[PDB]
Amino acid sequence: YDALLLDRFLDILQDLHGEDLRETVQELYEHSAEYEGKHEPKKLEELGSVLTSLDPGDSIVIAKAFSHMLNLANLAEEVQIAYRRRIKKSDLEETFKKLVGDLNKSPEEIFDALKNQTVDLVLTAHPTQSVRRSLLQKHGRIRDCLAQLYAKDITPDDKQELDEALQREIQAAFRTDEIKRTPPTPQDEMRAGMSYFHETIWKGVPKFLRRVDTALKNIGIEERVPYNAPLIQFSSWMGGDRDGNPRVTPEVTRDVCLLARMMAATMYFNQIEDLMFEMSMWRCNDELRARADEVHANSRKDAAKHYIEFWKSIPTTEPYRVILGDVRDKLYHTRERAHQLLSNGHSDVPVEATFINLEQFLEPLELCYRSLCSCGDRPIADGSLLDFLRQVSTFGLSLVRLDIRQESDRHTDVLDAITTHLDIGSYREWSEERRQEWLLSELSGKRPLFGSDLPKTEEIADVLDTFHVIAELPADSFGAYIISMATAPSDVLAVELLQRECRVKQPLRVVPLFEKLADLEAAPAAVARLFSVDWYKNRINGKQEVMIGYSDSGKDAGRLSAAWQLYKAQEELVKVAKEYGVKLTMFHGRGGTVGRGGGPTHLAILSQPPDTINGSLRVTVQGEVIEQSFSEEHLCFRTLQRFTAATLEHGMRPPISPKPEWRALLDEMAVVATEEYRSVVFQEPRFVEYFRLATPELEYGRMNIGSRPGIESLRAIPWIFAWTQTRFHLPVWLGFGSAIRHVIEKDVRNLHMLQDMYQHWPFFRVTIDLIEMVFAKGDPGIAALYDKLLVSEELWPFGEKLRANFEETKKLILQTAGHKQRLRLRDSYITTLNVCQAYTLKRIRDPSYHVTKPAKELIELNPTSEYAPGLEDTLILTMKGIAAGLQNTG
Amino acid sequence: YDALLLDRFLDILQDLHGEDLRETVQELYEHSAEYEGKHEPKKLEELGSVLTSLDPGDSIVIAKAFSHMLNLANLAEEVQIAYRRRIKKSDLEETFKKLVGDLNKSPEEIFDALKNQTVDLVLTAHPTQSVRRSLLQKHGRIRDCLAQLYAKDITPDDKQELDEALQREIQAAFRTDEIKRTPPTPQDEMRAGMSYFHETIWKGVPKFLRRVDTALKNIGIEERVPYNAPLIQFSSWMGGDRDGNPRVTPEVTRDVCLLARMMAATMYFNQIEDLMFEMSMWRCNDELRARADEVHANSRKDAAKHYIEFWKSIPTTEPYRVILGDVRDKLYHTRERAHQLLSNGHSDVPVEATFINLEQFLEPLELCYRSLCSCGDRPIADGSLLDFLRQVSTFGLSLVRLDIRQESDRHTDVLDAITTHLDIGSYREWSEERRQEWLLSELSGKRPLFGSDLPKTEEIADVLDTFHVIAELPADSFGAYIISMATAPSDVLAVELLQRECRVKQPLRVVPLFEKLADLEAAPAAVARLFSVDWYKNRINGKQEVMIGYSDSGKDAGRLSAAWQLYKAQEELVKVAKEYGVKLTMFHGRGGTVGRGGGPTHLAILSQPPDTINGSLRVTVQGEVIEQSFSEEHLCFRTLQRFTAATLEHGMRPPISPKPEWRALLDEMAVVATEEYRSVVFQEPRFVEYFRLATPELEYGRMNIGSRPGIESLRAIPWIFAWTQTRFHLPVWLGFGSAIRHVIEKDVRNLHMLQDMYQHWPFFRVTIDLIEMVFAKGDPGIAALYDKLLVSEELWPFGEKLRANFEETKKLILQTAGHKQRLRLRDSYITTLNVCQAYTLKRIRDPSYHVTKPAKELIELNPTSEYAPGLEDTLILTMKGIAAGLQNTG
Repeated sequence: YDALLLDRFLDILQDLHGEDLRETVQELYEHSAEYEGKHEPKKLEELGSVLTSLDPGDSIVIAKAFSHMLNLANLAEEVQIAYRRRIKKSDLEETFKKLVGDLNKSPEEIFDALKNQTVDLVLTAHPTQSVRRSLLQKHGRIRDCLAQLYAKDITPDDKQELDEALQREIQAAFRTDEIKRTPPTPQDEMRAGMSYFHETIWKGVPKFLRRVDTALKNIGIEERVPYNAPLIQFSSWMGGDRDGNPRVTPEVTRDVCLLARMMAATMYFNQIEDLMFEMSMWRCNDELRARADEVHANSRKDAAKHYIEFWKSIPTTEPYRVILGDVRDKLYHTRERAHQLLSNGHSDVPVEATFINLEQFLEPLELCYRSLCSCGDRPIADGSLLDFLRQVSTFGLSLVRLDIRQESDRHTDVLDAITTHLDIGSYREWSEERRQEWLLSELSGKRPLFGSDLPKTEEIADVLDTFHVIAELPADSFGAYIISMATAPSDVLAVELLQRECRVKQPLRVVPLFEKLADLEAAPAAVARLFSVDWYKNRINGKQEVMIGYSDSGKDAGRLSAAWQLYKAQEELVKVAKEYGVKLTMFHGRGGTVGRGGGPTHLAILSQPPDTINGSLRVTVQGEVIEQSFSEEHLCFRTLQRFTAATLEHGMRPPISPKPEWRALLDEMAVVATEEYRSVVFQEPRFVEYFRLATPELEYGRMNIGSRPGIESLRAIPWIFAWTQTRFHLPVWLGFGSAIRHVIEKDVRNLHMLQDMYQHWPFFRVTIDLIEMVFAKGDPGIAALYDKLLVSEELWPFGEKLRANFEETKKLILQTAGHKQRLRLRDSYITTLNVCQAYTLKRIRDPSYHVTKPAKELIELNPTSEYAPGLEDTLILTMKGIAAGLQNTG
Repeated sequence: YDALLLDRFLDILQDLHGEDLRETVQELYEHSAEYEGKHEPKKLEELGSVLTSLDPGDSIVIAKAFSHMLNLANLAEEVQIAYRRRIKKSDLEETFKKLVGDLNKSPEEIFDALKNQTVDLVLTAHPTQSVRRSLLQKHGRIRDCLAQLYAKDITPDDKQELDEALQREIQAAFRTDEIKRTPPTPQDEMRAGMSYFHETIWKGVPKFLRRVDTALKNIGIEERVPYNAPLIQFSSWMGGDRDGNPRVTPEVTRDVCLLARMMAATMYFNQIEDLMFEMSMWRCNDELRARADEVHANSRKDAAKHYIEFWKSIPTTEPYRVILGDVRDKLYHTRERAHQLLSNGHSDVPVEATFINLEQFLEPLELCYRSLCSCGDRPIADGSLLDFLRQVSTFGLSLVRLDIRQESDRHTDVLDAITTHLDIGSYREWSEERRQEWLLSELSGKRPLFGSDLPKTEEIADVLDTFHVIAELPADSFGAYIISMATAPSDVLAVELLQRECRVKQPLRVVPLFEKLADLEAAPAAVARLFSVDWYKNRINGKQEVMIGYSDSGKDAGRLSAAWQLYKAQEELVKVAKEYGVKLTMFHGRGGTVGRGGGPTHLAILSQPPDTINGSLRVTVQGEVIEQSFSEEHLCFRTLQRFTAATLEHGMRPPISPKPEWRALLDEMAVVATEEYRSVVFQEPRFVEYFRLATPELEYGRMNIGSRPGIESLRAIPWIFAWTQTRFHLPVWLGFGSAIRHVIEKDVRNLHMLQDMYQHWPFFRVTIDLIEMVFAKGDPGIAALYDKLLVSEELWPFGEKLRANFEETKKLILQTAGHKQRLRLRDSYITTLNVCQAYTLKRIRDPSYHVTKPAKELIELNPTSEYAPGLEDTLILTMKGIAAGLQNTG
C-alpha cells in the first residue's frame, strides 16, 4: 500500500517531465533504500555522485519530487491512523472508566471536576510552519481524496472520478511555486491562523462537546455539560506578540482585532437563518411569550427586503422565530458595523443596534433554551440551539482573545522618558525598591502622569500607541499582557501603570514570562515578592497567571537540566500561590519539537508536577502545530480529546511525587548535565565555527516563514532546526550521557535507583521516552556526511567526538528504559534530501557559483538570487522536504 | 425493518402524549392491517367506531400520528431505494451501451447528439405542494439521519448520537403546526422554489456533468462535454405566471427577478474566493500573461480591506489569481448592487463596475481555461474551474429565466381600450382578419400607439405595467411570454405589438398555450396560419416555441381521448414546423399526477411521437414535483439522469410509428371513450351533486398551498385531488371501459390487435401501464365508505354504477397488458386516514358542530374556525396525510 502513492505520483511526474527524470528519481529511491537497509555509508557518496550530474532545472525537479512524496507520505499516514483507529467497533470513555474502576472516583465527581475545568489553547504565529498556505489547501483536498479512497463503499465511477480528482490535485500542488517569494505580514499570519476556524474549529467544538455528553451518559450522568461551561477556549498571539518584531505595529493589532470580530459576526450570521428555520414550535413559557410579544410590538412593519428569507414581519404564532429574528437583526448590524469599521475608519451603524456584550447575544438564546426545556422539548434544545449556544459561549463576539507581549526593557524606556521629562530622576538608574515605591505612588495617586507634550521615540510611541489602541477597542477582544524578560514586580507594576495612564477602561491582566533558566530559577521568589505588595494582591482578585517558556531554557543549559528546572519552577510557583491564596494558572509556552518542550501533548501534561493545573491550563500552539492539530475534523477532535482527557486525569489521578533520593539525585545529575552541555557548546571556542558549517542553520531565514525581520544570541527555533535537519538532535540528548555515567559512577546502586525511577516517576519516564523517540529519528551518518562535505579537514574529529557522545548517550537511554512497527521507508526519501542538501550547501559556499519579465521554467523563478540560478531554490526545497519528512521544523 | 420507524416514532408519541394514545394508535393500525389483508368492509366501520370516541384534541393527535408515520414511510422508502440502487457494485451507461450495441450508433454520434441536446426544466408554483417548507426542512434532516443509519460503518457512539438526533428532529417536526394559517405570497412561492438551488441544484449540476464525462470516457470519448454546452437549463414561473392570479402584480415580478439575481451573485461570490486559492500556478500563455499584466496596471494599489482574504494587491507571480481577483471585484459589486436594488429602489454602484453580460463573466474564466490547457494543466482545468464554468453557463447572472403568462382576453381588453381611445373602432368586435391586418400595420409602422393619457383599468394597467417592468429589467432575466387561451395569430401579434410599444428593448419570445381539447385539435392549423404571416416568420428566426397543456385536456374529455389527441397535436405541429423550416420546441405542461399528464418522466418522454423533440425539450415541474425530484443529492442526480437519458434515446432510438389500423382503431376508441366520459360527468344532471358530497373536493382551498385566491368551470388540480383522496381515480380510467368493450364488440380480431398494440407501440404500452399503476393504488371500498357516510340514500346506486365501471375497466386493462414487491402496509395508515376523513367530513357538514391570546394546546390553534374547535384541523391533517401516503396531491 506504500507502493500506491509512489505509483500514482511517479505516473504524474513522468506525465510532467518525462521518463528520464522519473527513472533517475527511482534510482535515487533504490540507493536510499539500500542505505536505510544495509546502512553502508558508501551508499551516500554513491547517491551524491548521481546527484552531481543533474542539470540546474532537473535538481530543482528532484527536490520537488522527494518533497511532495514526503508530504503524500504524511497524508497517507494520517489517513491510515484515522481508519486504523476508527475500525475499533488514552481516550475519553477509557479515561472515565479508568477513573471509576482504578481510583474509585464517582461519576458526579468526574462531572463536577469536568464542569469547572478549562483548557485555553492559544495559537501563535511562530515561524515554524514551513509549507505555504496556498499548498496547504491542496494538501487538504488530497487527504480528502485519499480518505474517500481508503474505504470499501466505492462505486466504480466514484472511484474513477476520485482518481481523476486526486491526479489533478497532485498536478495542481506540483504546479505551484512552493517558495514564499516575500515574507508575510502579521495580518497574513493572523489569517493563516484564523482559517482553521471557518473550516474546522467552528463546527468541531460543538461536535466535541456532544461527544463529551455521550460519554457522560455512558457513565450514568443524564445531565449535560453546561453550554456556558468553559471546557475549551481559544486565544491568539497573531497580531499581538510584538517582542522583537517591529512589524507588529499598533495598527496591525487594530487590524487583527477588527478582522477576527468581522469573521465571528459573519459566521454567526450564516448560522442564524437556518436556526430560525428549525425553531418552528408554537409552545413557549409565559416568559418567552412576553418577550416575543415585546419584540412584535416594535416589530417594524416594513418590507425588510435586505434579507432573503423571512423578510416579512414574523408572526407571534412561532415565538422562537420572533426572538431569533431579533437576534438576526442585531447580527446583521454587528456584521455591517465591523465590516465598515474594518473597511473604513468608522461606521454610522448605531452601537445600540449591535451586540456589544458577550452575552447580550446569549440572553435571547438562553431564553429559547429555558422555554424549550419547560415545554418538554429538551431534545430539541440539545441540538442546533445547543451547538449555537456553545459556539457563542466559546468563540464570543471575536473568535479569539488576543494577547499582547512586549519585552520589559521597552516599558523601562517609556518610564525613563516619563521621569526624565518630569525632571524627577532616571527610572533606568533607579534601584528596584525605588521603582516599586514610585510605581505604587502613581498607581494609588489620582493625578495624570505624562501629557501630550512628552518627548517620545518611535519605540516609546510604539508601546504607548499600542496601549491607546487597546483602550479604543472592546475589552472582550483582548486577553493578557505578557511581559518578556520579566524579573521584578516593578516590571508588572510598570504595565499596570502604563495601562491605567493610557486610559485603558478595563485593563487586561498582566503576566510575566520566565523563559531563560536564570529567570525560572528565581521565578517563585519574584512572584512571591509581587504578591507581597498588598495593593497588587487586592486588585489581582485572587487569580494570577504567569507564563513559563520552554524554548530558551534548553538552549543555554542542558535539555535535562532545563526540563528538571521547569518542573521545580511550576512546583514552587504553586507553593507561592497557595501561600498567598491566589488561584495560579500557568501559561506553558511549549513548542512542537521536543527541543522547545514539545512532544505528545498528553505526555507533556503528565510530566507536569501534581496539583499545578487544578482545572486551569494554558498552552501555546506553535504555528506548524496549528496545522498538525486542526487541519481535519478527526485531527481537531483528537486534539481537544487529548487535552481535556489529560487535564482531567492529572486532576483526579495525581502523578506520584518524587522520593527525596530522586530529588538529590536529579540535582547532582543536573549539575553534571549542564557542565557537559556548556563544555561542548560554549567552552569549546571553535564550536560556533563548526556549527555554522556542519548545519544548515544560517540558511533558515531564506524560507520567509514569519514576519519577524554568537550562539547564546540566536533564537531557539533555528537552533533546534539546525540539529533536526542534520538528524543529529544534539540539543535533545547532549547532557544525558555525562549525567547518567556520573550517577552510576558515584554509586552502583544508583543504577537500581534509575531503574526504579523510570518505572514509577511520570516526569522521568516521559523525559527518557522522549529522548528515545528522538534517537529513533536520528542517524549519525548524516552528520558524518555534512562534516566530510562541509567541515574543514582540521576539526573533523570534533564532530566525531560529538558522534561518540551521541551513541554513548543512546546506550545509556535504552539502559534506563530497559529496551534493546516497520514504517522505515520514508527515511529513504529523507536520506535523498539529506545528501542533496549537503552537496547543494557545498556548491552554495563557493565563489564560482555566485552572482557578479515573465517566467516559463523553474530556473526563471528566482531572478534576484545572489547564488547560482538553480541553486537557492534547490536548497529551500531541501529544507522544506526534510522538515516535512521529520514532521517538525524547529 | 418496516417495524423500525413504528418503534421509534411510537416511543416518541408515548413520550409526548402517554401510553393511552399510543395504544389507540396501535389499535387503529391493527384494524387497518386486517382491512388491507382480509379486505372485509366491515372492518372500516369497526375502525370508525373507535374513531368516534376520540376527544377533540386526541383526534387531532391521531391524524398527526398517521400523517407523520406516512411521511417517515416516504423517507425510509427513498433511503431504501437509494441504497438498494447503490449496492450494485434506464441509466446513462446502460443507455450508451444499448445505443452502441442495439442500434449500431457510434460514440461520436452519441457525443455529437448529446452536445446539441437541451433540456429546459421550468419550476412552477402550482399549488400542489401540501407540506409546508418549515416541515420540509425537518424531513430533510430526518432523511439525512436515516441515510447515515442505513449503513454498516456506524461507530457505537456515532449511532447513539444519530439516535438522539433523529429523536429530537422527529420531536421538532411533530412540535410544529403543520397547517399554513395564511396562504403564501408569490415571493414566498419563489423562495420555496429557489431554495433547492443553494441547497442541491447548485452543486448538483457540475457533479452530473462530471458523471456524463465519465460515461463518455467509458465509451472511448476522451473529449469532455463543452462547458457552454446547454445540456440542462432552469426556468421559473414563480412570480411570472399571473393567469387567474391577481396577487402576482408587476411589483411581484420585479421582486422575484431582483431576488433571483441577488441569490446568484451571492453564490458566485462565495465560490470565487476558494477558486482563487486553488489557481496558484505560475505558468500561463502569452495571452493570459498580457491580460493579467493589464489588470495589474489598473491594480488599485490600496488597502482593499473590505475583503477578508487577498486584501493585498495580487502579484503577477500568480496570474490566474490576478484575473480571478478581478472577477471577485466585479462579483462583489454585482452582489452589492443587486442587494441595494432589492433593498432600496436604486443603487449608486456603477453598472460598468458590475457584470452586465451573461459572458462578460465567462470571458475571464474561459481565458483561464485556455491557459491551463495550453500549459499542460488540462486536469486542473477540468476541476473546480470546470465546475465553475458550467455553473456560470447554466445558471447565469440570475439563477432562472422567468416566464410571464397571461390569458389572451386581457391583451384583447388592452387593445380594445387602445382602439376605442384612438376612435378607430372596437378591437373586441373586430373579426380575426381585421385584427391581423391592423396589428401588422402597427408592428411595421413607426408611429407610437397609445400615449400617457390612455384610459386604463386596473387590469389594463396591470398588463401594461408588467410590460414596463419587463422593459426596465435585464433581458437575460426573462424567458418566454406564454399566452393562455391562445386561438389565433392575432393573440401572438397582440403580444409582439404590446411589447414593442411598451419600449421592451429586447422583446422576449411569445409562445401560445393550448390546453383545452378544442384548442389542441385546432392547434396545428393556427400555428401554420401564424407561420403564414411572412412578417412574423422573418422575425421568429427559424425557431418557435409552443406550449401544450395536459391538465385541462383530461378534464372535459376522457383521459384516453386527451392523451391520444395530445400525441396527434405534437405530431402535426412538427409537420407544420417542418413545412415552414422552423425549429419547433414544444413546452409540455405536465403535472405530477397521471390525471394531469404526470407519471414516470422517462415513460412520458417515451410516449411522445417520434421526431418531435430533436435535442430540444421543455417540461414544467409542478410545485410538489420540485421537492420530489430535487430535495436530495441522489434525487437531483436521478432526475437529470432520467431526463437527459430519455431525450437522448428518443433522439437516436425513435419509437415505432403507429400502423394505420392502429390510427383508425384509436380514433373510434377515442370517440367511444369521450361519449362514455361525458355520459357520467356531464350528461348525468345529479353528477355535480354527488361529486360535491362523495369527495373532499370543496375543502381543498383550506390547505392554503398557493397564492391564487359547475365542474366544467373548476381547476384540474382539485379535480384530480378529489378522486385521488377517495382513491377511486375516476378521471384516470373512466373512458377505457366502454372504449375497449366497443372495440372487441365491433370486431373480435381487434382483441388480437390490442394485444399487438400493447407489445409494440410505446405510447399505448405507457398509457395502459400507467392506468394499471393507478389501479394498483385504488380501492373502491373507500368510495363505498364515502358514499355510505356522505351521499344521501337516494343516489347511492349511482356510485355503485361507477364502482361497477371501475372494476369492469380494470378487468379490461389487465386483459390488454396480459397480467393477472410486497410493500402494501402503508395502505393501512392511509386507510385509517381515509376513515377519519370520511367521518370527519360527516361531522363537518352538520349544524350542531358549527359556530354561532396565546395557545398552549392544539385546540387553541384555530380560534377563527367556523367549524367546531377541533374539527377543521383534523380535516386538513387528513388531506395532508392521505396526500403524503399516495405521494401525490393533484
